[PDB]
Amino acid sequence: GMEPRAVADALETGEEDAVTEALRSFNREHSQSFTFDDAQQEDRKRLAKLLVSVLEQGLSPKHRVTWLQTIRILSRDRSCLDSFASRQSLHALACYADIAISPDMDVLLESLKCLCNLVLSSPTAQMLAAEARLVVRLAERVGLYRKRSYPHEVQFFDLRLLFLLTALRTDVRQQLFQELHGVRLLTDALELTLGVAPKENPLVILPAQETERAMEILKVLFNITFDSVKREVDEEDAALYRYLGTLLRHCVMADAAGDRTEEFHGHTVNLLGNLPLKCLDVLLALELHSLEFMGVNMDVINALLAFLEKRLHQTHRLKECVAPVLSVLTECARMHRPARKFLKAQVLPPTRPEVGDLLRNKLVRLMTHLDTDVKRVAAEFLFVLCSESVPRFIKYTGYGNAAGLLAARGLM
Repeated sequence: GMEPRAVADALETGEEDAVTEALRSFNREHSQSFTFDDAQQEDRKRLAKLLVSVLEQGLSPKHRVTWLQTIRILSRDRSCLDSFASRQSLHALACYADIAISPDMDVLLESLKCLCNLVLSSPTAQMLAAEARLVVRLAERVGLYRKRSYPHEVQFFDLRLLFLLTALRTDVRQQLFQELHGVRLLTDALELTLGVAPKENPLVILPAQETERAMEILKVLFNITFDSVKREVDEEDAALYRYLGTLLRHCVMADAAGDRTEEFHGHTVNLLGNLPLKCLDVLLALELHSLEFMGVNMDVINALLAFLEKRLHQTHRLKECVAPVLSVLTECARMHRPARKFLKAQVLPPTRPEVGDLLRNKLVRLMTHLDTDVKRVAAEFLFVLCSESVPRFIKYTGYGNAAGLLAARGLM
C-alpha cells in the first residue's frame, strides 16, 4: 500500500489510472487498524477534504465502491470525520445506502459502514441524520427483510445504524416508537431472525449470524422502549408486548452459537425488564415439552436463575448487569405464587448471610452494593421470596442488609 500523502499527490496529477490505483492501494494497507499512523494524520485530513468534495458532487458507478471504501477507512479517524458532517455528504451516502427519503450490494454495505462511523462521533451528523429522516426507509427496509433479500452484513449494519440513530437522537427514538410502528416492526424482524413462532417448540440453538442480528434487534427494541413504555398499557399494546415477550422466552431458553449465549441473554433480559409488568406472565405460560413445579413449567424461571448465577460469577464491580434479571424474577415471584415458592426453594433453603459463595450469599452481598439500583432490587427480590414478611426477610438476610428496604436507611 501507499501513504496518504502519496494518494493526495496522485489525485493532484489527475491521471485517472494513478488515482484509482492509489485509492485501492491505500484501501488495502489501511483497511486494518495497525496501519493508522499518528504521523500521517494531517495527510489523512488533507485526503479527507479532497474526498468529501468528490463525494458531494457524486460518485461515478464504476469506482464508486472504491471511493466509499477510502471514506470508510478515513472515517475511523476522529479528526477527519467532521469533513464529512454535512447535509450534502450525508445525503450522498444515504442515496448509496438507498435510505435517502426521496441494487449494488457492495456499495450499499460501504455507505452504511460510512454512515455508522459518521453519526457515532459527530453531534452535527446526529442532527443531520435525524433531519434527513433516514429512519423511515431504514425501518421500511427492515420490514421487507422477508419479501426482499439482502446479505447478512447489509442487514447487520442497517440494524446497527438503526441502533445508533435511536441511541443518539431522542426525536429519532420517538419517531420509530410512536409513528413508524417500531415495536411491531422489530418484533416481526426478531421472529424472522429467530426462526420460531411464539407457540412453537422452544428454540434450542441460534446460529452465529442470526445471533448477531437478533442482538442488534434487541438493542433497538431496548432503545425505543426504555423511555416510552408507560407501565399502564391498553389491550392492544399488551398483546404485542406479550407477543414480544414470548419471543424473548425463546431467547432465554436457547443458547447462541459460539460463546455469545450470555451476551445474547443479556440483551434479552434487558428488554424483558422494559415490558409492562403484567406481560411477564408469558414467562410462566409454557406447556410441558419439562421442569414441573406445582403444575407450572418452571424451565424459563430456572433459565433466568442460571443466567443470574453466571453473571454474578463474572462481574467484579459491574453487578448492575444483573438488575434486569432480578426485577423480572421479582415480578414473576410477586405475581405468581408457584413461581415464588419455586424461587424460594431454589435460592433460600430453610447466621451471617453475607458470607459464602452460594447464590443466596452473593445476592445478600448485593443488598449493600454501591450502585443504588442493584442494592434495592436484590433486596426486593429476597423480600418477595420471603412473602414480604419483614421478620423472615431479616432472618434470611441479616438486619444490616435488610435495612435497605425499611426506612432504617441512613442509620448505616
